Amino acid sequence: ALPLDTTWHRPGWTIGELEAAKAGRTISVVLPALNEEATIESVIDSISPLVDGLVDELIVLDSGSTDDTEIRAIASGARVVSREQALPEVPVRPGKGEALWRSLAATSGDIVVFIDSDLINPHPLFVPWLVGPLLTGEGIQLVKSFYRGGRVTELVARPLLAALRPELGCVLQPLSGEYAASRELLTSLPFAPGYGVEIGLLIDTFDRLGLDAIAQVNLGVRAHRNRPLDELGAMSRQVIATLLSRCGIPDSGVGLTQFYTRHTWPVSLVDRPPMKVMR
Amino acid sequence: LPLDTTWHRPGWTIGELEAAKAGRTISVVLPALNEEATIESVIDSISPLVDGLVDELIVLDSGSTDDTEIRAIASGARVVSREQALPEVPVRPGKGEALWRSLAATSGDIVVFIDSDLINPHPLFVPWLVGPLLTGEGIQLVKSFYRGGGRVTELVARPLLAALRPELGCVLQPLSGEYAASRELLTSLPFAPGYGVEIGLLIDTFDRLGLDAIAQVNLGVRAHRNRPLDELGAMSRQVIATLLSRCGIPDSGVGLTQFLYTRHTWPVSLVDRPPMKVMR
Repeated sequence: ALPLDTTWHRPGWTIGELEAAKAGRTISVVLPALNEEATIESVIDSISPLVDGLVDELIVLDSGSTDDTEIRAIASGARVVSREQALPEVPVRPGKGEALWRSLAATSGDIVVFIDSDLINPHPLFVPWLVGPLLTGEGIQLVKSFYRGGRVTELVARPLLAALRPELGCVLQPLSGEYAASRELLTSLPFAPGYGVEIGLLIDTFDRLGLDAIAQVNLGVRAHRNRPLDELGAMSRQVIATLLSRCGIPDSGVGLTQFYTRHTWPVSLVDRPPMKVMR
Repeated sequence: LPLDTTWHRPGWTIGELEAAKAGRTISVVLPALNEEATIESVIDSISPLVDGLVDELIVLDSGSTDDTEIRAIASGARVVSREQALPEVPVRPGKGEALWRSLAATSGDIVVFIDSDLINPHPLFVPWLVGPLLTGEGIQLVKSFYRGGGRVTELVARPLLAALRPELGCVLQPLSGEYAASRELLTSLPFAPGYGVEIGLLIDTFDRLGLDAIAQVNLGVRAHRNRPLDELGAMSRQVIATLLSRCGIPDSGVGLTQFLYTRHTWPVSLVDRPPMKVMR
């Protein structure tokens, strides 16, 4: 009923069937983490039984955590890669997008899966449900997830998409941190800084390959640490900055100011280049 | 701040303000669509100013189907429907439409707008707003700020303004439903449809008169009917549409679609009403 390949109910494929359809292709799973000690262990544990089987590689991309994120991740048997270790030749910039970009240099899988580490009790079939359309179907190179309340999603991302890219209006969770894509697509696209990375990869994939290369899959219900409104303001600002860039609209580059005292949050207009150029 | 900003409770008294009017009249307009639960409290906070500082107080009924009108009448307020405000012109849906038509239903040199979904508003709202207009000079538009917490404001309006109109970054509540302005300014500006009217009047006033003509005043704390996220999504879409329009950016005109799992599409409008002057 939608111009977008959409799996509404729990996918039929089994872990056995999916591993067969791989056909020589490898699968890397990346968990981006910045101070996520309370939830990181549950996330890793839900994925690690797939290692050496369906999943060939599982790493945690530590974005400079100061809490017990690393030591707990190690204690769960996961390989922990810092931003520095992922790409030592290049100095580190702040932001989520930076970590996700660098993670491409720390993995070698033909298919890369991204899962947020702030998930509260994630289902162990998340990764299989994501690589589904990539392994079975053809033409698909990007699989987004949807669930369930996403204030930035429902008030900023989706209304802005409706205004400037109405073709992507059928995407339920454009800012979803849970998605999978081929290395071919990811290393060919630029990576938006900060929280712009999700909405940036979506629009850029659409512009390059059209809706036919994009699929979305239901993962049920999601629970995560709900953030204070001020953090969401900065997050929203970066989403707007990235989205405007992809639509040929000049952004002021001026960070969002909040007041009763004044503080200004950083915003970045600088994308990282496609990972291919770092060959 | 480069914007005339009153941070603490204004010093003026009802007596002083009423004096500084100098022949000028003041109209207060309450736009209302199904607000029976809160309309009475709002009117009551203003009605003691009637025949004094406030010369005119009307409720602009935007087609309410509940007991909004009868409760408003029982509170001594004049109730004007969209049809009655301007009978020559057929009625369009939306808040902006009502606010536009209200200019034809009032005769004050200064027009004050107050949302009727306020939960127990302070009775000094109207005096605190007409302050900079009556005493100071150069000011023709006074916005309010206060204290959820303005989810559409903090996630959509203010970040979008920072991106496309950073000069207006000093406005704390650009989507504030509580503001006052001169009839000259209001009748000279176009009116954005739906919930776009607030952000539209701000940017249009800025473009025409600059920051010097705009002031903002602290009103303390505000409480109003908290709406479901789906309504705010549609609200955000209209705010975006209006804001993009004022920045020379083509809007798709496609309404926001939501999947709650069935599909429903909310209306969006790119059609402004012309300045009220053209209806002279």
